[PDB]
Amino acid sequence: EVENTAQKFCVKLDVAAFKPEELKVNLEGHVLTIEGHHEVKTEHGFSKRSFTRQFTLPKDVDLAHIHTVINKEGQMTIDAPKTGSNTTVRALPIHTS
Amino acid sequence: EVENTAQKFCVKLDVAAFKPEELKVNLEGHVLTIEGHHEVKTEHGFSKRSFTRQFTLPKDVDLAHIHTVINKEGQMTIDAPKTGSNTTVRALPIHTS
Amino acid sequence: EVENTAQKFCVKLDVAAFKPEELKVNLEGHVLTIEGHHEVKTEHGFSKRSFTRQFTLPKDVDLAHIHTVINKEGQMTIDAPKTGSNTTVRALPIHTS
Amino acid sequence: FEDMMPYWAQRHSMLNNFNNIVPQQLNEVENTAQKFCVKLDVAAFKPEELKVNLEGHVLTIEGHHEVKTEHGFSKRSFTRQFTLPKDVDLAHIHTVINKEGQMTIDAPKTGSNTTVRALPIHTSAGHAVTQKPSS
Amino acid sequence: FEDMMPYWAQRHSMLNNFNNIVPQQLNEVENTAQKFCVKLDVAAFKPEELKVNLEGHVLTIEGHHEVKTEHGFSKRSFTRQFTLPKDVDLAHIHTVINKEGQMTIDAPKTGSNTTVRALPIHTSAGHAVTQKPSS
Amino acid sequence: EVENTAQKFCVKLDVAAFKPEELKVNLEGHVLTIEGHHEVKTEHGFSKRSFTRQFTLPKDVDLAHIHTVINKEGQMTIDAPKTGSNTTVRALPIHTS
Amino acid sequence: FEDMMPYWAQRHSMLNNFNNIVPQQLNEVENTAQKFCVKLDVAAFKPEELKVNLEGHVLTIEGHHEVKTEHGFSKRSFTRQFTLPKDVDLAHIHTVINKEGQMTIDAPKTGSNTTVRALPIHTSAGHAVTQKPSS
Amino acid sequence: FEDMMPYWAQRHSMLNNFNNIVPQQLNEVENTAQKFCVKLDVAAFKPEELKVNLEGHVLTIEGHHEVKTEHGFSKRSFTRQFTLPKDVDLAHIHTVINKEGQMTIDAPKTGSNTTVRALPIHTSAGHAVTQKPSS
Amino acid sequence: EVENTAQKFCVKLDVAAFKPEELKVNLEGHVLTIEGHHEVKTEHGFSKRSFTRQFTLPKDVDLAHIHTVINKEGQMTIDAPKTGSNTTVRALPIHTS
Amino acid sequence: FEDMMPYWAQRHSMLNNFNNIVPQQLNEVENTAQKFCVKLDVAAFKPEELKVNLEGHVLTIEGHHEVKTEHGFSKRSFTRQFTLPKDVDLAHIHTVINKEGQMTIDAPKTGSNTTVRALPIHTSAGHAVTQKPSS
Amino acid sequence: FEDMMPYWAQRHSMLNNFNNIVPQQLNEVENTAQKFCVKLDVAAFKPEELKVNLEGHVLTIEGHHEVKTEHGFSKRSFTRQFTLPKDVDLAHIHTVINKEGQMTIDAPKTGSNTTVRALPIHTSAGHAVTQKPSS
Amino acid sequence: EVENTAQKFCVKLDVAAFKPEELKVNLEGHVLTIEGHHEVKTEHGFSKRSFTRQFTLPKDVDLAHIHTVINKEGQMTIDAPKTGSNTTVRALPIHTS
Amino acid sequence: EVENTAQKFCVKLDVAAFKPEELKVNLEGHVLTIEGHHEVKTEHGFSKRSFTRQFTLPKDVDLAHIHTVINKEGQMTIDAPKTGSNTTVRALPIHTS
Amino acid sequence: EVENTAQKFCVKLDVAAFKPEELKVNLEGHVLTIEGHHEVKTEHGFSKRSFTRQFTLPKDVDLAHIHTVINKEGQMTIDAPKTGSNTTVRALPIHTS
Amino acid sequence: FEDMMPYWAQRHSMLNNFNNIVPQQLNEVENTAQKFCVKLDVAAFKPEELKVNLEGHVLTIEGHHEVKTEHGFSKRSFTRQFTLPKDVDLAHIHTVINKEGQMTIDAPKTGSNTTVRALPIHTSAGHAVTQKPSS
Amino acid sequence: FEDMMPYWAQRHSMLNNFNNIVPQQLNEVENTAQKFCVKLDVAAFKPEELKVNLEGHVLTIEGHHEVKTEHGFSKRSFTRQFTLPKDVDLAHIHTVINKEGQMTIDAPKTGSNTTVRALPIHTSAGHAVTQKPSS
Amino acid sequence: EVENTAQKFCVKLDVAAFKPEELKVNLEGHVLTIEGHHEVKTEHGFSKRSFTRQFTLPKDVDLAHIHTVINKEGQMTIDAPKTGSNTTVRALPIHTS
Repeated sequence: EVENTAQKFCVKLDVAAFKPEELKVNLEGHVLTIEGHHEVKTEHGFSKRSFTRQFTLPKDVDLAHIHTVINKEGQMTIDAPKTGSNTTVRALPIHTS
Repeated sequence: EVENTAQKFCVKLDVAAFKPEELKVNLEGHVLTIEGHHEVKTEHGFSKRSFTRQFTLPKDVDLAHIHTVINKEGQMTIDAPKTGSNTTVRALPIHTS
Repeated sequence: EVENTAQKFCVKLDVAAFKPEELKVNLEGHVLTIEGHHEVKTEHGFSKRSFTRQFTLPKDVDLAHIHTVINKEGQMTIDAPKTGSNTTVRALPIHTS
Repeated sequence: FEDMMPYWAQRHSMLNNFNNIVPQQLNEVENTAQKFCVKLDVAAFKPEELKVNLEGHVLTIEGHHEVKTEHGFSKRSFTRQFTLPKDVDLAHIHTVINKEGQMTIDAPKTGSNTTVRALPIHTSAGHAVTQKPSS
Repeated sequence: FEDMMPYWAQRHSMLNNFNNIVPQQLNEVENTAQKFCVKLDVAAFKPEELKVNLEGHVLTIEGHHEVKTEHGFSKRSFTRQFTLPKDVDLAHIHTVINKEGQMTIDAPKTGSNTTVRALPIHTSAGHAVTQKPSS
Repeated sequence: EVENTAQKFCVKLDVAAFKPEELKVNLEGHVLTIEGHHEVKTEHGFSKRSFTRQFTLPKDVDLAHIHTVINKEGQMTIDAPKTGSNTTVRALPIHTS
Repeated sequence: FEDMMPYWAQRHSMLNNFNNIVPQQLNEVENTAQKFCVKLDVAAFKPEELKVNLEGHVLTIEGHHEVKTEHGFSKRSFTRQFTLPKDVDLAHIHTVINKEGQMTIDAPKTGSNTTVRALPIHTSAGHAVTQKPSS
Repeated sequence: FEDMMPYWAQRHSMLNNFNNIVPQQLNEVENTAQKFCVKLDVAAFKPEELKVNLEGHVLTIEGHHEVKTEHGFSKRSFTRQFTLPKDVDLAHIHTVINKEGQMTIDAPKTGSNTTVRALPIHTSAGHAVTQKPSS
Repeated sequence: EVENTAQKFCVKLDVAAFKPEELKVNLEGHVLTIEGHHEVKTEHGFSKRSFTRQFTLPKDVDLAHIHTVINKEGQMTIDAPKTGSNTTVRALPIHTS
Repeated sequence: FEDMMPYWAQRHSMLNNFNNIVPQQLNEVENTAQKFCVKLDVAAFKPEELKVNLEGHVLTIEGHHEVKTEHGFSKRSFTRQFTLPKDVDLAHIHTVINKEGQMTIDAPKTGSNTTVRALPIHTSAGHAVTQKPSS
Repeated sequence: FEDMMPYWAQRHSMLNNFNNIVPQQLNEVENTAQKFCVKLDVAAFKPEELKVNLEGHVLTIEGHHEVKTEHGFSKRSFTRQFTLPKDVDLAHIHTVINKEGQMTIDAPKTGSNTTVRALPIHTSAGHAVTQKPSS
Repeated sequence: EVENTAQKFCVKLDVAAFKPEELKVNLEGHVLTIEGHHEVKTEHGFSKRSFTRQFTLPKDVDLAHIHTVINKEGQMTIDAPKTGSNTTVRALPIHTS
Repeated sequence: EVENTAQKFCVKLDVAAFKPEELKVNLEGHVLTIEGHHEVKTEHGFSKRSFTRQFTLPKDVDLAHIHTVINKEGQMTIDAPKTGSNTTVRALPIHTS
Repeated sequence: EVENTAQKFCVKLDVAAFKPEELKVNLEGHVLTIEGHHEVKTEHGFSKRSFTRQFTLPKDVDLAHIHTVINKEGQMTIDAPKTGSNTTVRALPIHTS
Repeated sequence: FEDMMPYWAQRHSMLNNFNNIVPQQLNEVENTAQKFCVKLDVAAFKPEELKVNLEGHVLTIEGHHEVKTEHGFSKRSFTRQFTLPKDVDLAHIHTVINKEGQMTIDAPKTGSNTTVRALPIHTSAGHAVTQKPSS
Repeated sequence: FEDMMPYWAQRHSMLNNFNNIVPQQLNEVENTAQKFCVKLDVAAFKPEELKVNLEGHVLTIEGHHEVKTEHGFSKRSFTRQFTLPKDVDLAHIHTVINKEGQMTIDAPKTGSNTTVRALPIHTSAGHAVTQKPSS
Repeated sequence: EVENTAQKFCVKLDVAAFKPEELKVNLEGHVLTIEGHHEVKTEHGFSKRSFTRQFTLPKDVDLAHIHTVINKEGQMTIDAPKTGSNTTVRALPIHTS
């Protein structure tokens, strides 16, 4: 499950278990790869954690404008608007009687 | 369920529980978002209420002409005519024998 | 059920219960609205009657030529010929042997 | 006997006809020394669509109905009101709709009293079970 | 969630048990300045089986139930009565049974009045349609 | 549900809600009837409770030997052995190796 | 009786209506010498969607709900909080939701104590089996 | 993997075997400075059949089971009791039964406190919904 | 499951968890009842164990000859030969060519 | 609404009850300057079972009903008669049975005349088609 | 015998034929000292489509029929009228349509009187049940 | 529906509308007939009421012992015990612990 | 049923019951209407007969060339050739061996 | 359809159209035959009516006791009690409280 | 309309009733200057069961019917005869039975002649096809 | 024997063949002292399609047949006429069509008379039932 | 059934019963009509024979080239080649080894 509106392409993954500098995000044309590697010595030995998440973004997506952001909560979100639509927030004024 | 005639695009939501200045209406291209937030201290603590309503208006709709109006009854209605049709009220004269 | 021939668009509603000056007919593009309101004081209080009839005329109909007529019997009929056909009554002569 | 159906079944015929709204009836209000009758022809309305209220001696009957045609609609409303006389016993007022679809609001005057009220037991939202008379 | 059934469904278990008859409840009668509540556990009875009556200020709750076993039967009855205080508004008395099967007779005192009565519209014998509250 | 072994006929009913002296047990041939009546004045009026339980005992049952007993717990149990079998408790001695 | 369904069944009607969020209720908080009641109308929420927490004497009720329409959504949230009085026995606090969808948090004061706690036995994640009362 | 069934499924085998009653276990009671654990093998009992109670510091575990054979039956019971130390926080006591059928009553001592209680929301009679932990 | 041959009626129950003197075996005509009760004080309180096993022996069984025996292994076995057959062990001599 | 059936459907209940025979009714005969009403409760009889006759000014209502039980039967009869006043217009007399099963014989006096008679068109034996009123 | 159908069944054949409208018949009006007969061939009309009225001594027979073809229609009407002689007993006038579809309005003169009227019992709108003759 | 136990044959009919002296009960072997006739002059003429109820009692019933009784409530009940069973009411004494 | 060949559009109705001068034939574009009205005083009052037959001719039909003819037999026939085909009768000569 | 209770055998036929002296009833063992013949000269000739009704009475019926009676209404009824049951009318006395 | 069946369908009811044999009818023989009508009610007989013969001026109508009950039968017969007047045209005599089951023998007198005879074409044994009138 | 069908079954073969119209037959008219026979081969026509008429001594046989092919039709007609001699008894003339499809009009001369006429009983429009001869 | 090859349109009808000069063949565009009328006085009166055969030839057929020929055998055949194909008989020479 990924956010694939006609407007934009958004992907939310939790990566809280991994530290920001341990993560790698790569792009090979329309192929998005998110990798993670952990390595801490335990009391009696060591512990390792690894993951690789891969997405194939549709041809509609404008690849030049990709932003990858990890918030305070630890979760990483990747968003990229499709070619054609203008990513502009517009507040509508509220009128009464 | 939303009013989606070839003539116009109309949406009626009840927001009577929320005060007008607490509501926020935003537009991000063809994406319409209506948010609400309440926050009143109870006798023994506090009470919160929240909602987020999102619509995706079809490409037929003319986005420049969007009006958001909350009446005396408390219900908010959002209407926007589609590109092509002229929003004009025309009273027809009634003839007898 | 409405008369929708390729020739014309006709609508017959009975409105005998309502007086002619109490009725309102409006046009908003291809949307036809017929409203009625009655208000007479009864012996012990008052009586009210209300109705709203709405039609969506197809794009074939020529909106400039709409006629609304209430006859002696009390029934209202709304007719409008479609764009393309000539509304002309033509009596054909009857020949014998 | 094919036409064994609810009284409002034939209201789909009347999409364009607007005389079906509660018409004035023969002897609508009957005011005797015994009771205070109000008879209305609500045959165009489901019981679910009607509202009967009592604010003091003011009795209000209300009704609303909406149909959807292919591309349009057909709305129908009414609001009948009656101010009941001071001598009417407000406690024993009783509304009924027979299978023909004629509403009749029966409220007896203070003198001729039944003494007992058959209290309707409300079940779920908008539903109640009344005592059925037995021989 | 399998047990989405009427509250009286499990009364077939109780053929021999006779404690299911309306037991005395915690805070059965609640008498405030606002209202006069009566709460009963009628969970052993169908709403169709109960009778609620009001003769003056005397309120009576009645109930009867009969089952048929192979060769015998199991009858169960009750008759609860309450004399309502003079300050209670007899007109606005209102009985309800929730989905748990707890009857609650609510009758507000004369002071704190709602002013309007939602009159139940009686349909067929022993049935009525009430106004459902809307937002 | 009643205990109907070839050995005996037993019936257990809870009557804890009723006091012992309020209960009546009658026999009319093979027909057993258990009645109960309660009558206590409430604070605001009175409360009544009533029940009638009827059983039809099969022809196997020896009607002369019927015992009705209500224990400390409040539950009443009616037992009657069938004609043919001897109601005798016999403890079997336990042997080891 | 067709409407024998969960209380949240009719929440699909309310996609646009936002009054269904727990409204303020008549006699919401009941503070007697016996207990400390809190009654809320959570009828717009599945029990699975609600959270009830207790940090010291601070009691928090929380709820979240998301629907998906064809191309949009409809989110609804609340966060009710109550600070319980010092004399309330925190151990015996007990939350219930009846079939109508009314949550009621019952916590008795230290004096009037039941002495025994019916400990809920947790089965699988987010499920528990409680002792059902028997006669 | 065929044997994906409840832990009590194989109790029909044990009609004649009466060792299945909660046996004494390895390290049954674990009393650390952190918590007070009690672990029992209740694998012969449905969660519906067990009762866990707390009267003061006295904790009682109870269980009952009845089967019907063609012409006879097979009853099985137990009553385990534990008096919890004074330093145990009675409020946070928490009972669980894993899919193997091992009950474990966890009650932490006053010092090491979690501060928040995840209050179980009781739904219908004998059922409750707990907060499921999320990452 | 019980051993019900035309020859005899045998029942094997494990009672190893219970001590021999704690068990009770009773006979009420054709009804066999086996009860057990344990009661030992734990370190922190007490532990109880209880069971009741009931059998209905068919009318073929000769009730006078019932033997209840608990072996070294702890399991109790109840056997009783039916009326008609002689419970006699007879060793058959083995002949060769 | 399950009980959408003919009024005589529940007469199978009354095999032993013999009060269902047309009882005397409240305001049975109504004699105004306008009309001469006769109202009877024929709910125990099919319309096919009733006979209405007029010999001069003498009006006779008759009814007969037979059921077959396993080995016996249950007969029920009545014969009501009314002599109409001289001033009643015998031509316009009109009998109806509503869906509740209440017969009402309406015959207006000579003065207040409708002038037109809606003649019933007889189809097959014992059947006729009347003019249905239209708006 | 395949053609066991209503008399109007074959009217679908006659979309273009317009002689089927009640034609003048052999001995249409029969005026004897006994009765006053009127016989019409209404075979092109359902009984539901016909109207028979009586205003004083003026008798009117009316009929209307509409069919829908693919894109057009076929309307058919008539209006027959007869002024009955002064000596005809207006009370006993009786209209029938046999299975062939021939209407016959029978009204006997004052002298030769039957004395009793078999009053048609009206059931639902536009339906009535008449007394069937028995031997 | 009639009460047809192996013990007795009972029939309850409501006859409250009829006065006791207006009713007739006849027996023709195993055939029971209950007739009723009312005849009161109305204000404008007269009113009549009639009924005939017939039962066929099974051969088990002892016809000599038939009793017909109309109570205060107006309802008539006909009971007759079958040949074989003794119609004797026997109160069972209630014992406690 | 109407004669609708690619060649022509023909309609035969019997109108023998009506006199020629009583009939009216009208054309409103592609809509053909045939009306009839009779009115003769009977011996005892009067008799009326009425009919209205309506056809919608397809767009292929050439409306300028419509002929309505009532023969000696009384039946009226309306024919009109479609635009494209030449309405010409051509006798073919018959040759032998 | 004939009345065939275990008590009696009854047959009701309408013979009102025939005069009593024109009818013939015969018995040939268990076979019952009812014949009728009418013969009256009409104004222009004559009219005849004939019927023959035959019944086969079961072997239970006591043939010696057969009675054929035609009442004032014209209908003939044939009744005969079966061998075993006593045809005796017995009025039961009605008791009150 | 359920009773769309042959006129003789209900003769199975009349096994014991013997009035159904052609009864004398109102105006049975009609002797005008135009024709000589004979009308009979043969509703108890199939057309296949009737015989109509003409020996000189002597006209004979005959009929026979046999049913089989379980162990018995029910025979029914008639023999009606009429001597036609000398002035009746014997060639044009014509017998018909309408759907009600009323036979009518129509034979016009010599003066008023139709001139043409519609000769019935005999098909198979006991069957013929007549000219159906057309407009 | 597969060809057990009506004689006109094979007329669909003859769409283009027009010799099937009643051909002149061997000994078509047979005029003896006994009778006056006319034999025709009408095998191309259903009995329903033929007409036999008699105007005085002039006998006319007529026939018409229409088929519809995909886009065309095939009409076929005939009109045979015979003037019967003065000595032929016009009353006893009798037309038959055997299963081969050969019509034969038999009319005996005045001398050799049968004396009795078996009158055909007309049932429904265009149908009649004749007396079948029996041994 | 008619011969409708892509090559030609042929129709064979037997008309042997009719004489050649009695037949009429007409063409109204693509509609072919073949009529026949016979009229000979019989010995006792007269005999008539009539037929009308109608065909609708497809638009492929070349109407200018229609030939109607009645042979010695009496049968009439109508043939007309379609527009496009050349009606030419061509004998192919036969070669051997």
